[PDB]
Amino acid sequence: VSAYLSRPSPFDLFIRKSPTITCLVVDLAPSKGTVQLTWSRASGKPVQHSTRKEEKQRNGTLTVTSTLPVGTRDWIEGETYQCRVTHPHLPRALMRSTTKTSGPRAAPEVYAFATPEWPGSRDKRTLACLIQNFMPEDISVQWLHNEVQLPDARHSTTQPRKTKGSGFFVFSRLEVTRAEWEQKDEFICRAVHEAASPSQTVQRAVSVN
Amino acid sequence: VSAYLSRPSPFDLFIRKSPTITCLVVDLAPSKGTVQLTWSRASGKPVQHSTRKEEKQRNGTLTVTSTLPVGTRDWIEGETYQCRVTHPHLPRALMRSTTKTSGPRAAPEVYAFATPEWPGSRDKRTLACLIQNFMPEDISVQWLHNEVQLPDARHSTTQPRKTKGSGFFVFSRLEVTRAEWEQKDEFICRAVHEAASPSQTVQRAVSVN
Ligand SMILES: *[C@@H]1O[C@H](CO)[C@@H](O[C@@H]2O[C@H](CO)[C@@H](O[C@@H]3O[C@H](CO[C@H]4O[C@H](CO)[C@@H](O)[C@H](O)[C@@H]4O)[C@@H](O)[C@H](O[C@H]4O[C@H](CO)[C@@H](O)[C@H](O)[C@@H]4O)[C@@H]3O)[C@H](O)[C@H]2NC(C)=O)[C@H](O)[C@H]1NC(C)=O
Ligand SMILES: *[C@@H]1O[C@H](CO)[C@@H](O[C@@H]2O[C@H](CO)[C@@H](O[C@@H]3O[C@H](CO[C@H]4O[C@H](CO)[C@@H](O)[C@H](O)[C@@H]4O)[C@@H](O)[C@H](O[C@H]4O[C@H](CO)[C@@H](O)[C@H](O)[C@@H]4O)[C@@H]3O)[C@H](O)[C@H]2NC(C)=O)[C@H](O)[C@H]1NC(C)=O
Repeated sequence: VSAYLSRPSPFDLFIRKSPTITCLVVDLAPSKGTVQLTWSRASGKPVQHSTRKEEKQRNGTLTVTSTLPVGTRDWIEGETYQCRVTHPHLPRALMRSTTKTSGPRAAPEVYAFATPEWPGSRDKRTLACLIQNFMPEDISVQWLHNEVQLPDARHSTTQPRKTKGSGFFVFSRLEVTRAEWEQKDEFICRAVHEAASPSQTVQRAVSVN
Repeated sequence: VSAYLSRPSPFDLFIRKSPTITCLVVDLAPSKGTVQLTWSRASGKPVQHSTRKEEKQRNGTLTVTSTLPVGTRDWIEGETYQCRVTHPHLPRALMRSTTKTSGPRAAPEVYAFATPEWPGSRDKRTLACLIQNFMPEDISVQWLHNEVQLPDARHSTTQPRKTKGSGFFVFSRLEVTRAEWEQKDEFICRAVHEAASPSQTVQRAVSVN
């Protein structure tokens, strides 16, 4: 029986200003009892109503995830949120807590690229974004075009991996069509990160030329 | 407990022409008694002598691995190798099999990029490589300078993800130093793939400039 507690996405925190936290509970061998997920703050202030979802998996195990809406100001000013997990036939109560980092920070470096022509695909182009040397690993990536954010499904971002020096890197990939760049030849890759200043974002544009 | 069985890397398979497979056994509860890893083929032909290895991790976990060398021709022609795992404290043994993935083939497209100078850090640059539109997902990636292969610890390659089409993509990152590019400002990103004509390889060169 595992219990994980994740922090809000930077996008939800700093752009949409509606953060949430998710308490994920994985139970290898469940008795199908009533696992209770109670939320609480360190200050004693009340918590908003949380969503809950249970799902049986193919490998014979139940996952319970509860998502708790959190206040923007509250998180940014350093509130500690706790997920208490309880089950009748379980030795003790698992307790996971989360809060905004007070350890080392580093803004990300962003670099945007556009692939050259490849024989037999002159209408297609792949744009790629390197984002590196940032910490913590919490980061959100968006692609913009005509000053407008494209749907998330359009692009693909890799999992945060450690760099050799310090911090993390991720790559983001976005396929684009001739129509797009001929309409306007400028695509922005934007990273959202708490260590970034002054507004928690760092973005870079690239063109197909 | 959980067991994993990998396939041979394209490099070992096609370039060194001495492929091996590994049966990894992760034991979260190190109990007394020797764990058994027995090898076999689907055809029922003799397997070569394998290598057993044991080591305890920092998180109180035991890691036992057995590596079996396999034949080049044998693997390509579609042999299935098999690893039967037997722990002292378990009734039914765990079995894992591996074999050459079979589907349509596609050659990889390689693209290689160099970052511009980031404020402050002038004595180093990051090189990026995008390798996309290939299948199956198996692919080796290596960096070279002066026709000399750099150590694997120097670069970092992401796990193969699905593209919007029908192929897979992978990124690879390598930090270089001022002493290296001033000696010879050219770096090769080389990918080894089954469908990579003409000699199982595709590469592309890049410069810091
Ligand atoms: C039967 O099958 C189910 C799934 O079908 C298995 O359930 C999975 O269990 C694993 C671990 O037991 C879960 O993995 C954990 O995910 C956490 C959340 O992060 C993931 O999800 C977010 C967003 O969804 C992604 O952004 C992120 O990249 C991850 O993919 C991680 O936090 C967990 O730990 C990892 O991160 C921490 C740092 O916080 C590290 O310290 C850890 O080392 C580790 O890297 C972990 O990865 C997984 O989510 C479960 N899947 C589902 C669908 O719920 C059962 O375990 C399996 N049963 C058996 C017996 O095998
Ligand atoms: C205590 O700490 C140890 C490490 O010190 C942890 O051991 C690791 O456990 C995880 C989970 O089993 C292992 O991760 C698995 O890796 C497999 C592939 O191995 C890669 O890395 C090795 C390098 O040793 C390479 O040789 C290999 O080629 C790979 O690059 C994956 O196959 C496993 O599953 C993943 O892939 C499959 C696809 O087939 C997916 O289905 C899965 O979803 C998943 O993505 C898995 O990721 C890891 O290998 C172990 N490390 C070591 C050093 O042995 C213990 O787990 C940890 N204890 C606890 C309780 O967490």
